[PDB]
Amino acid sequence: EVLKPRTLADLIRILHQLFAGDEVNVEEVQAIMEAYESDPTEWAMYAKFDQYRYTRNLVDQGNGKFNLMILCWGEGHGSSIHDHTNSHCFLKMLQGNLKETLFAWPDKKSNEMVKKSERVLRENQCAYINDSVGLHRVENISHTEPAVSLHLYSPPFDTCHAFDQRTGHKNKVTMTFHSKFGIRTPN
Ligand SMILES: [Fe+2]
Repeated sequence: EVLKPRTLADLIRILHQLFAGDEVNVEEVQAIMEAYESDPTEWAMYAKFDQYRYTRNLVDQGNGKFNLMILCWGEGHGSSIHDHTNSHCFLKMLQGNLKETLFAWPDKKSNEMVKKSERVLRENQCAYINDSVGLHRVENISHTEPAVSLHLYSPPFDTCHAFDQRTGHKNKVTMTFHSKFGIRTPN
């Protein structure tokens, strides 16, 4: 009985409704994002890759309630271990596959970080994370094919922390957009 968006535009319209209010039903959003069948014809205009690192490509600003963006992972590209700055964070596969590794939070002592979970996200699957769930690292499983994912963050945020797996020490990172609405940013 999940409402099924027929197009990426349908999905955006539904998301505007689900985030209009004060309450957000996480499992409802997750099921609707998963029900959208990834269609490259609809999102190729956002799929702008870089040789060396993954790119973040803004799709929609959600009337200030959320940011919807597409992340393009080249061959072998991966993220650092990071948090999500107290926001809801949804990630849905559009092409290829990402491995998500969940980590525990470090405390004050210096120590190797501890893995809590490890999985590969399947075709069209939508995962969810927030800071109470843990930290995570995401990476393209493939060294021969790209991965593309659709990310929804609410509230939007443009800073996070990256964590050193060897010690748990963290550094603030400013996140930037490679493109917005299909247009390359100055960089
Ligand atoms: Fe993340």
